Amino acid sequence: MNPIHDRTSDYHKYLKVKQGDSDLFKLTVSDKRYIWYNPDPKERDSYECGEIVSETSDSFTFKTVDGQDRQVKKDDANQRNPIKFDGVEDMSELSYLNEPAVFHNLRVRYNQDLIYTYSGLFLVAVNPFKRIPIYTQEMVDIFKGRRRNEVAPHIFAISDVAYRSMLDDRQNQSLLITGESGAGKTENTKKVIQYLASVAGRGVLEQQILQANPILEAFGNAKTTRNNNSSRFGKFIEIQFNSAGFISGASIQSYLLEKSRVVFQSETERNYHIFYQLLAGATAEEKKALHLAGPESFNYLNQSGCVDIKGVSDSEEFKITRQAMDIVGFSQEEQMSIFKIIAGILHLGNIKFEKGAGEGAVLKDKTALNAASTVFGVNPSVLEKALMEPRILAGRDLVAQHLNVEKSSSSRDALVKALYGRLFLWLVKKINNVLCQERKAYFIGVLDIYGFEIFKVNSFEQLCINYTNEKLQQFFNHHMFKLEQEEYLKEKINWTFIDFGLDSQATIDLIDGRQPPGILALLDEQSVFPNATDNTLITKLHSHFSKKNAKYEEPRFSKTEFGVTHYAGQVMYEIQDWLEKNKDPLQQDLELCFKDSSDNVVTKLFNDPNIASRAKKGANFITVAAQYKEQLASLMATLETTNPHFVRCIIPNNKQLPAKLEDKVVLDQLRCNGVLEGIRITRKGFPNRIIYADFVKRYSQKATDDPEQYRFGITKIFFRAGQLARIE
Ligand SMILES: Nc1ncnc2c1ncn2[C@@H]1O[C@H](COP(=O)(O)OP(=O)(O)O)[C@@H](O)[C@H]1O
Ligand code: ALF
Ligand SMILES: [Mg+2]
Repeated sequence: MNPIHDRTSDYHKYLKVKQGDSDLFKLTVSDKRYIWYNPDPKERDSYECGEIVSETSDSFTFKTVDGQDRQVKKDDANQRNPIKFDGVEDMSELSYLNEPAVFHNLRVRYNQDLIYTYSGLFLVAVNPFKRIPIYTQEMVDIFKGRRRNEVAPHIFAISDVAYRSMLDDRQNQSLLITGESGAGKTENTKKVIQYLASVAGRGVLEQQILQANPILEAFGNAKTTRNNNSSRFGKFIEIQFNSAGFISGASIQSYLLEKSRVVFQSETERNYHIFYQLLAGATAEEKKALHLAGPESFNYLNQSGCVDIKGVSDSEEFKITRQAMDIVGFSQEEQMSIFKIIAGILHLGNIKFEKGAGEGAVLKDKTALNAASTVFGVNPSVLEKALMEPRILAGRDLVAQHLNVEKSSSSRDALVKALYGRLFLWLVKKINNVLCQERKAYFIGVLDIYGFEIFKVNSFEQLCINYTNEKLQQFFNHHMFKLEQEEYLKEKINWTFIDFGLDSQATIDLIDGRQPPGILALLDEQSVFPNATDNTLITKLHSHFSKKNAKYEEPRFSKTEFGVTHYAGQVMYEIQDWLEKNKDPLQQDLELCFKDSSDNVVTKLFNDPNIASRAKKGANFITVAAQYKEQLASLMATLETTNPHFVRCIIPNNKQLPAKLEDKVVLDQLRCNGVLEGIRITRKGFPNRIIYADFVKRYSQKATDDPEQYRFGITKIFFRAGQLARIE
């Protein structure tokens, strides 16, 4: 029996709306009409259902939950849909498209663990915060080759539509998964990869593609206050296919990892998972060979007050990480080298600098220094000198500095952040060498960026993340509304322009603009000015934007913060350390020390120019900001060469709890994502069009010729959704 028609199947049980009863049938055939209204006009996102009891030519009168009757103009009313629509799979079918109506449909589905719903052309996914059995091999097989309208909403379905569009159109595709922090982007990405690896698979390669993930999550993910498994790097995964449509390989591009987390974490957060995995899961012999102990013994692990995550065993995860490294093909010596570096970082963090006779720092106890040097394979006298007495040029003269305690500690931190960041890039490079083995014919690119985030303290890391999220929202705006309406004009189909009111360009320009200069440009200029400080930097930003740019705020309550109004809301950024973060300095004497390491992995991190070298920009090294803007611009150029498919992940609440939809939290996301606007253009517009000549040869204007479902353009014929798909 076909699972899609069998009401006893797990497909029906977990992906279809449950059968209503006799009492529901009664309510469903009622002739009564209802409206969504706010009991408290100050709380615009809390709605109740009232019965419409009478009407005039221009008004409705309705009963409230408590009793009393209210009036409202017909043009301001948010009418409730007939309840036969509750649970509908595609919301472009609703008679009434308004905020509480769309939220209500998502709610009915979520209450019975139906997390996926279409909104016209894109998918909406609401995080369940629990396991639902809809990703087994048996589920994969059901979606295989099925068209969107033949099956229920699912991440698998949209993945298959991209795959078929790649085969039938011979063009590259992309799956763009949006969402604020913890919304479900990474979990959904994993399912897209799973599906494509199965439906287009032949083996070992497909397993290696899958086992790349645990390695990268171990080194690249950490507990933040918004997500227990937060991705602290962005990633674009290119799944590559041959001309026949079989998987031929994969390539991973990463985006700027949060190196600062290695040396500092806020209260309740954790460092990267890998540190806890090694300390919990190391063999008693490894622990002696690496001079390890428990987390509480290390400064880099004992400052947050949190060393574990509910429902996670770090010892079990370490076993998974190691099994992944084997399948991928990291040798046993390479693995030991990797953990020697992790262990050395921890030891470096334990070095305690103290004031000496004068202002220069000294090191009284050498225990931590010696254990680090042992595992890294470097000379401890050289390391010590490089940390506290690094040599620089003054003119052309060579002068030994003697750093104070604060500067010595900061330099040790820079070493640690460089070690960890370069290791991460090396891991990605090694994975890519294994997974990518053939020139591709086509690709489906899967984008999993770090999600929009706000904390008590927001720094340069959060500005880079949030800018990226704004750029991705504008790409949605561009393809859904802007490019769409421009086609209707060029083709004179008597289309009337609509302003959908979604435009992130002003904010994007405030951040990355070149003339006049934006925030990143002024940061770069200050970064190479020898007399610049964090105070001259914030003064410059206020001078250029305060009361001049509508997306900027100089706050009256602080002298070290500035505010940017993003699509997802206003964020206040603290300027402390931005110059040093943008320059990303590392004493050369530290690099010279580690170049002489006996370890074969440590030596590649400091001698491979693709990992250890930095591009020049005239007389200065390229800034972090300039490098990042360039990487992102290149991503966006690549996406513009694909046919994009969108998944909008929505977080239900801010507590990481299941079965708890919070009205204001969800509605804020639907508004700023442009979900309703996306539905309206899908209904009022003409998604399908093809040159008349190419239409006659497959399915000129006389030849080609229900009148409503098409319109004749200057060079193409335009169909609404419903017609062009239903004639082939
Ligand atoms: N479809 C899902 N099924 C089960 N758990 C999910 C699902 N999607 C999100 N998660 C839960 O939410 C958490 C955070 O989601 P994640 O995809 O890591 O966020 P981001 O959007 O920041 O990558 C996951 O670790 C998991 O606990
Ligand atoms: F925590 Al995320 F994208 F992994 F916001
Ligand atoms: Mg993630």
